[PDB]
Amino acid sequence: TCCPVNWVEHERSCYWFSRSGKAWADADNYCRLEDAHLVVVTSWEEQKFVQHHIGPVNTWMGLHDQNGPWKWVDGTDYETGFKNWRPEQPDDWYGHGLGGGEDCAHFTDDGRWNDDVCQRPYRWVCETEL
Ligand SMILES: O=c1[nH]cnc2c1ncn2[C@@H]1O[C@H](COP(=O)(O)O)[C@@H](O)[C@H]1O
Ligand SMILES: [Ca+2]
Ligand SMILES: [Ca+2]
Ligand SMILES: [Ca+2]
Repeated sequence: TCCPVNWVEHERSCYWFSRSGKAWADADNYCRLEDAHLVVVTSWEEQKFVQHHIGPVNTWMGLHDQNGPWKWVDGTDYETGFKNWRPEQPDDWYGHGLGGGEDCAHFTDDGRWNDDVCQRPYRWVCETEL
């Protein structure tokens, strides 16, 4: 009863799943304007719940290394926290030829994470805490 309309409640958090794509910085701005942040996944249980609602689609999360080390957007510690990288990721790939490596994390079609080019338009998930 405390999540906004069209948001999904799960373990004291509210989630909004986009049905359109945006570059990471744009999806980040979108979530912030809803008094929310790009989804911060801290457990296997929260990972399975997000997977259920996104399906087999590349989807941005609130994890990036644009300024150096890996950081979650709300300040949640990366080093000591949950990780679900696909084997061989993050790899900071430059071979896409678009400039730079790969600095934004997204869920891949099977749920496991990948670092990709932040400019790519992907769907995204916003999260707010109750
Ligand atoms: O041609 C390639 N060479 C090396 N790695 C690649 C190549 N294409 C894609 N990748 C890797 O695969 C990731 C994309 O994962 P996907 O979007 O699930 O296919 C990229 O971010 C790179 O890590
Ligand atoms: Ca969370
Ligand atoms: Ca990087
Ligand atoms: Ca990658």
